[PDB]
Amino acid sequence: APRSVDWREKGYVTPVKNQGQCGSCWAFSATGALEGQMFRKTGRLISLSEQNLVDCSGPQGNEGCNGGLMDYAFQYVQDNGGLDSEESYPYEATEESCKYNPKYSVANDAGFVDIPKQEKALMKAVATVGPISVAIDAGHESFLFYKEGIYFEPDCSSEDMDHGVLVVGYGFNKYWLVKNSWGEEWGMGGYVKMAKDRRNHCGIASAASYPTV
Ligand SMILES: *C(=N)CNC(=O)[C@H](Cc1cccc(-c2nnc(C=N)o2)c1)NC(=O)c1cc(C(C)(C)C)nn1C
Repeated sequence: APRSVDWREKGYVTPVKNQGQCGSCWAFSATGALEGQMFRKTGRLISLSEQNLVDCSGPQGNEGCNGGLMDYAFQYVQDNGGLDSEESYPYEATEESCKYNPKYSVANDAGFVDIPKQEKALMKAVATVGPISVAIDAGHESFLFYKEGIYFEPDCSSEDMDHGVLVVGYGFNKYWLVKNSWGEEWGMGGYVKMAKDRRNHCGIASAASYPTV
C-alpha cells in the first residue's frame, strides 16, 4: 500500500450521482463498488442500475427507499445472475416493480467480502482491490453542510453507521477519499475527505465490503 491512492485517476470510478429523496444510499454505494471491480476484471467502466437494486433486491433483504445493505445488493446480483446498466434501467428515486432484463445485463459477481473491522485492513483493501463500499455515521448537520477539508465530527459514533458511501482512495492529518450520492453540488464535487486513522472515525471501517469479481 502506498502513501496515497486515487482510483479515479485510473478509470475505476464514474461521476457522482444524486439519490433524490429515496433512502437508497446502499444502491449507490454498491453500484460504485461493483463499478470498479467490474472495471478491474473487464477494463471497461460502465454505469450500473441503482433502480434494479431498489426494485428487485427485496428477497435478499433490502427495503428499497426505507433502507438496505450493500452486502444484500451484491447477494442479489449473485442470486439473480446480473445487474442492468443505467442506460437500460434509469433511476426514478422511487420504488416500483422489477424491470430486470438479462438481455441488458453488464455486471455480475460471485458474492462479497467483509473486510476485517480494522483501518489498517481498510487501507490495504483500498490499496489493492479498488474502491470499497462502506457505511459511516453521517447523522450530523456537520456532514450535511460539509463543503470542504478533512471532515471530523467531535461527537461522531464508531458503532452505529446510518449511511452507505464509497471509499475511492486515501491521502495525507490523513484522510479517506469518500464518494457520496447527494449530487456534485454537495461537499467537494460530491466527495468528502473523511478523517483517517483516528479511532475508527464515523465507523468508516466498521462495515466495509466489496463484490467478489
Ligand atoms: C441511505 N441513504 C440510507 N441508509 C441505509 O439504508 C443504511 C446503509 C447502511 C448502514 C450501515 C451498514 C450498511 C451495510 N451494508 N452492508 C453492510 C454489512 N457488511 O452494512 C448499510 N442501511 C441501514 O442502516 C440498514 C438497513 C437494514 C435492513 C435492510 C436490513 C433492514 N438494516 N440496517 C441497519
